[PDB]
Amino acid sequence: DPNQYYKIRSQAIHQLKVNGEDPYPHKFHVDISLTDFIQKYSHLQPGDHLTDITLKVAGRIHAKRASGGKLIFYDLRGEGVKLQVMANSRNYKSEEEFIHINNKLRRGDIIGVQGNPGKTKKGELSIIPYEITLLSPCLHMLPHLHFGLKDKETRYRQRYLDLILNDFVRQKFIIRSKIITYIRSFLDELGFLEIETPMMNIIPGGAVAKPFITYHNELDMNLYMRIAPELYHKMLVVGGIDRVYEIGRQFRNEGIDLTHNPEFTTCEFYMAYADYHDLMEITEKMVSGMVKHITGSYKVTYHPDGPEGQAYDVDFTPPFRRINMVEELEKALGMKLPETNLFETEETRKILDDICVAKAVECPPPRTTARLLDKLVGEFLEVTCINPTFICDHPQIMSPLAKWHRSKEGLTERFELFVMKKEICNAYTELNDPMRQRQLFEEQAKAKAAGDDEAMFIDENFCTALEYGLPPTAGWGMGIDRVAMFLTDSNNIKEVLLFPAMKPED
Amino acid sequence: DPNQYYKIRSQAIHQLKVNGEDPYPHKFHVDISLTDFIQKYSHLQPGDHLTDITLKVAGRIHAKRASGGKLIFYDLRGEGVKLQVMANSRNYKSEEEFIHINNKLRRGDIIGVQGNPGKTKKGELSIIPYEITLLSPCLHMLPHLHFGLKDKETRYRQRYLDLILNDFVRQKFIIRSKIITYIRSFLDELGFLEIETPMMNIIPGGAVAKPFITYHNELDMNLYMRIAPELYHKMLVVGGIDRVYEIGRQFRNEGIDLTHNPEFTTCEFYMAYADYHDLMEITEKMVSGMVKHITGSYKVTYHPDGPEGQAYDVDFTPPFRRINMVEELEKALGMKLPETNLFETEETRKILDDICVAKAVECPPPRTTARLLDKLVGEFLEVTCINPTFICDHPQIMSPLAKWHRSKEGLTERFELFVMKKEICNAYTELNDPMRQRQLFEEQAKAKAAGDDEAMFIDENFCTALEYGLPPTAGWGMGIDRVAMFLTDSNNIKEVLLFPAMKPE
RNA sequence: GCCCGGAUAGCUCAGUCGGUAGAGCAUCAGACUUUUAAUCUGAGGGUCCAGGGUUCAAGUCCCUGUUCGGGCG
Ligand SMILES: Nc1ncnc2c1ncn2[C@@H]1O[C@H](COP(=O)(O)O)[C@@H](O)[C@H]1O
Ligand SMILES: Nc1ncnc2c1ncn2[C@@H]1O[C@H](COP(=O)(O)O)[C@@H](O)[C@H]1O
Ligand SMILES: N[C@@H](CCCC[NH3+])C(=O)O
Ligand SMILES: N[C@@H](CCCC[NH3+])C(=O)O
Ligand code: NA
Repeated sequence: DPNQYYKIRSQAIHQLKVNGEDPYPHKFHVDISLTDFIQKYSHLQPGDHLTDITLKVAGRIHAKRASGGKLIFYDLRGEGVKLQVMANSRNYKSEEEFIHINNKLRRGDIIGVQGNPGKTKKGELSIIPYEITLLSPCLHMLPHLHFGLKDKETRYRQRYLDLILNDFVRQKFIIRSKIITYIRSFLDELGFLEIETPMMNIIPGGAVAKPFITYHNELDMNLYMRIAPELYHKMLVVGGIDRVYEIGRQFRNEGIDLTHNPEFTTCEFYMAYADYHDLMEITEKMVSGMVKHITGSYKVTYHPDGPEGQAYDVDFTPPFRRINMVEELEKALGMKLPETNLFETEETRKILDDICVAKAVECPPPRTTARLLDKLVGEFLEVTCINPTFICDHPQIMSPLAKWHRSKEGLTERFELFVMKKEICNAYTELNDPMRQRQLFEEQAKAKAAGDDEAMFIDENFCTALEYGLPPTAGWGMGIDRVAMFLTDSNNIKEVLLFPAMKPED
Repeated sequence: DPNQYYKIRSQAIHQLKVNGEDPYPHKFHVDISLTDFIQKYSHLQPGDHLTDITLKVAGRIHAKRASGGKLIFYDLRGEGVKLQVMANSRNYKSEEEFIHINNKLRRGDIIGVQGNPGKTKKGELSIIPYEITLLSPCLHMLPHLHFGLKDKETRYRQRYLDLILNDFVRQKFIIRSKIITYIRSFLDELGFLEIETPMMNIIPGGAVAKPFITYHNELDMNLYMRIAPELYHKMLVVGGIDRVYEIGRQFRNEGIDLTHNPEFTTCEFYMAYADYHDLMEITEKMVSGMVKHITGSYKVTYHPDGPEGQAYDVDFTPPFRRINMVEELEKALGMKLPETNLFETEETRKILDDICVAKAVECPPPRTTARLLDKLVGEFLEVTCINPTFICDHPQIMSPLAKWHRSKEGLTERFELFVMKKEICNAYTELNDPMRQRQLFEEQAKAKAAGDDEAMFIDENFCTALEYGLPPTAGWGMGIDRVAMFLTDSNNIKEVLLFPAMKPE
């Protein structure tokens, strides 16, 4: 019964509390963890009893078998590993205490065992208890579901239940933490300095992404949540710290879907006296080392549409394949499109749209050249990016805050890393020209951010900082969630998030 | 004058750009870092000139001086280091580009020099330049003062200028980063797991504060920003992860002063099958190891107000002082305050009132015994906690989420680490009882509806999580900003914050 | 808003030609000093999605609907 069981258990616990039987002791001394116990006392043979050694462990019961009136088998489960407890009356303190403690213990209870190691006749590492102490009773029902919980609605809304019933989520979160730690260690070894930029920006920014508007009553003014720490990192680089990095949280006021969250974690770093070609090797080394360290090898098997779908085997050998966008795109399209310098020309946009219509592709109602190309590169180039692949310089239309090409015309010095036909690493070459940056900010604000409103989306403080002299520097960004999904074989962003945002019920 | 200088420099840069030459080169092949350069070539005898290799360094000019018309001395500052360059016509590429680049360069510009290491006979390490390349001109005029900019407004609003002129700011930020790194490493080697709890909640909860309300567009709902990542950690512990930790940002809708900020960073961990007395040693080892590893010794000199005032000396010797709150309060007062058990409602209120009137402690909100006794313990106990000191066994009605004392009654199982008369970290013994927890949450909700503003609402998810069974756990929380303030001899939070949130113009 | 098929113990489903609701899972009680998804025995558990007509007798016919899966606006 869903309701009657809770009421009965609550009444029993209240009765225990009434007659001087506390079910919530303040302290229990866990001498040894379950993992250490299993590692140490696994050398025992079947049917042994190490009566000399007595240790204290604690854990949550996951099963209760009644082989008789005086023999009860519990299954403690902690640290992701199980351990059987064989409660026998003859080895307990007393028969009365044995039958008293066994009555009050059920599945899911948090208990503390104090006993001697050994094994049964069949052979299993078990601790024969001398005195079982209840630590935290479980009032609610714990279902005994084989193969784990499968309803993908209480797994995300009740994460503790998912951790209790399912065991792979702990491995997923451990892998995510290990990824974060590896990134921190690598960037610290390279000499970077970890920083913490403000999350409450006065100016929202000329970005398309909707900001989370917040009101400050003491200063009676509107604060906008952080979208990217880019401007503050570049300000610090102007200040003198040539290498900065930050693995922080960015908030976006967009919808919630399979692979999108209102808040997410991104690792962003900026290094001075470098460029995208300099960061290509760094990204290669970091990604290959992370794949080799988290897993056991460079090979990773991913299921983009669940286990029942197609399994893709990617190889993370350090020599990633590098393809330049325009030379590869023209080949993939099958025809050579007009030169890059004709980006602004309407004729190039019309002919490119003719190509898209000829190849039967779909484009957003805005028919700008940026949309057409981003669609062309996303459905003829990244499709062949099953293995990790570097996409080179992109036209100046898409990336505003990237310097022009060293030799080519109208090409931003930037690169992207595509794995599993998805974008994980983006790296630009910072624009240190104050006049060009000012013009770009003004035009970006006037275009969409301030199309029919006040032109305040420009950051005068950042332009003033750039006026003081920014060294030739290069940035790099990483979406930690995407890498976590790729390394944990997860096709949902909610599988790698501890408490993902969900639509409220009722 | 600064406007005229900006106009002239902007015109000069436009003239530079129009006639082919590019004042913003795309990439400079920096070969060797400035600090490495100094460390490697400090062995040079004054007067040597290694005219056999060429190294390319980069930096920012901060002073120029022409010793005639052929020799020009610059001094680059990079990673907080000094490299004096003596450009001369003889070793340059040729005279014409030499005079051209000397006319083009000014003070504050960011340049890159390719040359040969050496040292003048005076004894100053230098790099003889073969070709000086200008990387980023400085349009504005850098102030020339031999002490660095001192106006607090200019220092905080323009942090890049502070880093450019002042030198201790970089050291302060490095110390803060090392604090965070040491905490992370210690907690990781203890076996903890780093987690990322949501910063947006449907309802407020976690600690007494005023939340930042935000509106969600797609889903018509108000999200309250994170105040403390406390409930989610306990839900995770219920899930099965015994040890968790998180160093993260918390947002508070208070005012802005020299100590408090709208946003700050704190480190919070939770350990299962432990208690506050178990954390009393862990946090002591934390603090002692941090101070030893960062400062270099166990003794710190801290100025409570200004570098010209009294300079207190705080010793972080690992055997800290553990003081009982009630016992020490009685010792300071002498008179025996009636026992915590009775709580003597409407009796001890008068008692504390006579103490505040006689002992002369100001009582702005005289309501409730909580405010009054907090006032007494502030004016009589934490004033002498120069060295780090644990203050344990606080009254129950102080803490709404600390388990009751096992031996005593009416006392909560908690301690606070007071260093330099300020709390840095505190620990709690978690209340795993679901019925008590629901009762206390109901009291908090009643206070929030009428009686309090910082109280939380009823979080039914956490109530269900506690109903599912929470082990006996202990929580610990430290304010990173105050530790950074103490370890960098800073009396203002804005010093340890990269971009402190000042009031607008 | 048009149309198709279901609505059964705490959960998943048989229910047959209408001869009164059962099987499994779950809970509880009992037996079983060596089990491992513990093994049996027993009990409670819905009052047939709601209202009706029909039938000797209606979950097991028909008529109005609500809900669900939806095929469609
Ligand atoms: N709403 C969102 N939810 C999750 N991840 C996001 C969201 N918006 C952006 N990202 C991630 O942000 C990273 C950088 O994206 P971009 O700013 O477009 O370069 C990528 O890894 C994206 O997946
Ligand atoms: N508005 C604020 N700005 C900065 N620090 C604060 C603010 N409010 C509280 N704190 C400090 O942050 C910490 C919060 O409590 P705890 O994390 O338990 O130490 C304490 O050190 C507080 O003094
Ligand atoms: N902010 C960028 C980093 C690239 C360099 C910025 N110019 C990102 O989100 O990845
Ligand atoms: N942030 C709390 C943790 C304990 C949670 C409430 N019992 C502290 O450091 O005191
Ligand atoms: Na049965």
